[PDB]
Amino acid sequence: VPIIYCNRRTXKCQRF
Repeated sequence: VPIIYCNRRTXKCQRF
């Protein structure tokens, strides 16, 4: 159950 996400509008990989 990892917590690594990447939003599309944010273009990033940190949605903590």
